[PDB]
Amino acid sequence: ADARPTPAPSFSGVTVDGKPFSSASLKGKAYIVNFFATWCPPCRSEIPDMVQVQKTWASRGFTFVGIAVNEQLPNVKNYMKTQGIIYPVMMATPELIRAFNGYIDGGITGIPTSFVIDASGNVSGVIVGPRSKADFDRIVKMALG
Repeated sequence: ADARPTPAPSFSGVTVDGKPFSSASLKGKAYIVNFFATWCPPCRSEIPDMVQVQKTWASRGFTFVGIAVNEQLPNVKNYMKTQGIIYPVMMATPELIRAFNGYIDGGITGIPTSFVIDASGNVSGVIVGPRSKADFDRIVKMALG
């Protein structure tokens, strides 16, 4: 029997707040890539918990990365300001969507949909249901090893 890893994709770009982002920066780090929209109520419920979890783990080898789908730049930039989003967030591009589409049957068709990449660099799981603050905290602990 074999353990087939699922290497995370490479991706990069410019964030909504005008900063550089490269997945190269994430070598050896666990991270969760969150496809979201700020108008979507389950996203509005979960992103503040994500921001709190980011604060706990930012210097402990983990980060969220947000990719905003079905969105507009001024709306996402203002949500970042109002909610104090402190992890990288990019507007979706077709390339960013196709980078992750392959990990879920049907592709990404609901939001929020998030992908858990462990500190090994493998995609370990897909989140397509709500998660509590405490659930994200435990997921990060597990993903880090």
